[PDB]
Amino acid sequence: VYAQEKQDFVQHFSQIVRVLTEPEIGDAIARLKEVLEYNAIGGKYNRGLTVVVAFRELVEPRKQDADSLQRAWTVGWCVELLQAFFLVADDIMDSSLTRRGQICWYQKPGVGLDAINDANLLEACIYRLLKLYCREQPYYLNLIELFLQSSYQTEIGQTLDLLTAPQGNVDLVRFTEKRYKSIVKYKTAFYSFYLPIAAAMYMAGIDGEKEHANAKKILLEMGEFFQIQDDYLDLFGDPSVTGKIGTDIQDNKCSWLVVQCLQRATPEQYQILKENYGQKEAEKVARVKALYEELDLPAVFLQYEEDSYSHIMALIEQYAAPLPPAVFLGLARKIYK
Amino acid sequence: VYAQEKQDFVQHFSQIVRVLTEPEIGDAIARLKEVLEYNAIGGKYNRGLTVVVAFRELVEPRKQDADSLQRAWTVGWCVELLQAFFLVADDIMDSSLTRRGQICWYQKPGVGLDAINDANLLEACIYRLLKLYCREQPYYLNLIELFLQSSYQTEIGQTLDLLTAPQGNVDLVRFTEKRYKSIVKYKTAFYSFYLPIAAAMYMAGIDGEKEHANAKKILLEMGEFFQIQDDYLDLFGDPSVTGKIGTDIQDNKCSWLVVQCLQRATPEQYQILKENYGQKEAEKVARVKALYEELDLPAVFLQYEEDSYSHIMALIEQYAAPLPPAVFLGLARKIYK
Ligand SMILES: O=P(O)(O)C(F)(Cc1cnc2ccccn12)P(=O)(O)O
Ligand SMILES: O=P(O)(O)C(F)(Cc1cnc2ccccn12)P(=O)(O)O
Ligand SMILES: [Mg+2]
Ligand SMILES: [Mg+2]
Ligand SMILES: [Mg+2]
Ligand SMILES: [Mg+2]
Ligand SMILES: [Mg+2]
Ligand SMILES: [Mg+2]
Repeated sequence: VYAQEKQDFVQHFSQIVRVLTEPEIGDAIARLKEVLEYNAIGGKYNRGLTVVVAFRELVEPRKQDADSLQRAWTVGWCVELLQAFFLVADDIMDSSLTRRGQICWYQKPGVGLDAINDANLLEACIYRLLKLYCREQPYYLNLIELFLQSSYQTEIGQTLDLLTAPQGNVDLVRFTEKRYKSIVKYKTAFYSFYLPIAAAMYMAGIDGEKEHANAKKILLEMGEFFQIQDDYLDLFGDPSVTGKIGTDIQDNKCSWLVVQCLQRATPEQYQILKENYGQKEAEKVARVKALYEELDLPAVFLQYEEDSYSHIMALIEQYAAPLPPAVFLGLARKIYK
Repeated sequence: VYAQEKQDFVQHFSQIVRVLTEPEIGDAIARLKEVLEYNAIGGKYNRGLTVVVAFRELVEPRKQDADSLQRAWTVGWCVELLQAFFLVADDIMDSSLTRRGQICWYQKPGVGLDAINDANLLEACIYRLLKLYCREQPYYLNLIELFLQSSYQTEIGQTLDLLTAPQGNVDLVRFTEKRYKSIVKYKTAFYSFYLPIAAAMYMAGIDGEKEHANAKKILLEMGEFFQIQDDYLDLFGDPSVTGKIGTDIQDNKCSWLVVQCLQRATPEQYQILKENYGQKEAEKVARVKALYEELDLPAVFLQYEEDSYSHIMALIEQYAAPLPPAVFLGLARKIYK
């Protein structure tokens, strides 16, 4: 329901940094603090908040002691660190300029490609926090394996993203709905909303294969919507709101936009896209955006967001039980705002 | 004792690739195969072999069935994948040219910074293999935590390496034996020879804190020698033998060589080093190498290798028991060849 819930979560960031950043390695620990502060804050915090809210909804308060509550927000901060690790690396590989309303970490003079190792440290912080706070719990190994498998799935999706988007090479024939759906399932659906709810389910003692699979049915589809919205906003969103500049056209990406464009384009329009996509020149990028506008892709996206919301609601009705519907409804509220 | 042991280990690489590389993600799995083939072979295989040899030495043959033996070489291949993950990233961050007798993976036209994700996939492969082959064993969680902690320690050391070696900035005052020893302990000693023997000890059921600490006393010192030898060879080794071109001078690194140089340099020689270190120009690099030769650093290294070997032998006498000395002696043989 709340942004009070969100402020409560964000208030724990200082404690997470503190415990991660306690003589010889001192200079390295300070750099770690600097990487956490720059890269783990400044977004919307929904993924990590979801662990806290879901956990509360799945466990009776007569079991939610101070230590249990702390484990929940710590694991929520683990999901945030996973996102941070991945975005630092992604921004390098995507040649991005800005993120979360500031220059990308690797663009800072003085950082550069050393951000590669800085990302690897954020990943390590997840397993440090799990050891510090969850090691005696019955779900500990489940949580470790969930984070590891989520990361491997995300990495497979990144591979697909990058292979389908070669620099210097036309790849329009590969830009199909079928390829699109596989890319986004792996690169986004597992780690965005499946991961945090699955984590909360484990923490609540819900470890059954069937209940995880039913939750997955809902949550992967939510994640696939989230990536389509991300692709729309790359070009049509306001960077003062999104906090980042889009690069998909210049990067030759298999975006939902280019897929939808190809589905509707005349042969003449196909040649316009072929001659202008996947190139650094601003005039060429502008020609693609004009094509997308001519083809009313912003309206196609509006219709898709309506159709998607209805579908996800129907999946909640099919697959939520025996979990409280509100577990999924509050996520849907935030995602489809 | 053997290179027959080594050939037996290397023969299992095809099986490791096969099991990692079994429809939608097909193109990504093929890229994975390509990354494994290019980056996980072509070195000396001592780290991974060590798991196999140590395991054999610590477990009675009446317990070494076909499945036990397979787990051992699989975990040895995990140590090799850890090395591969780290070297792919290191070569980017160090601006390296060649590795293992070929162009660095990220230097390949067509690869570039996409190697960032390729490295992250090699890391993931370690935990995939652990799950596939060790998940029902009593040491499984121990092995997972050992690989995770080793990786975090290595990453802290990489941080220190990179902070002490800023581009464009003189950092001679920081190049002290005390800083040197901290850098190499973290960036190399944990993951090179501690990790494989600790893994074999866990697999053998040797999980005691004291026995691990005693093994660590020997193995971290072996690793610190190995890094000093690596630093010597960066400049004095034959790339036809080492399989890589050195970059430490141009990269402004806190190498053992520059540390030893600073200890012996006159004020005049300090200014020569200050004016020439940490810069891309070949003529400047040549001036540093001439200084090191004038100061007889190759002889200082020869004397150090003798002194170090004797010290490591004395630590074997102090700390090996109750493990067979041969566990450490065979490592020392290979390292100090
Ligand atoms: O627009 P962003 O945030 O850069 C993006 F959504 C970031 C992103 C989505 N899924 C992943 C997975 C790993 C790393 C970054 N990811 P992308 O458009 O690059 O695909
Ligand atoms: O000479 P190499 O192999 O590049 C080196 F030994 C590689 C290396 C040693 N320790 C690590 C740890 C992580 C990654 C690479 N490592 P470096 O001289 O860069 O320090
Ligand atoms: Mg991106
Ligand atoms: Mg991307
Ligand atoms: Mg995007
Ligand atoms: Mg290097
Ligand atoms: Mg290095
Ligand atoms: Mg070196």
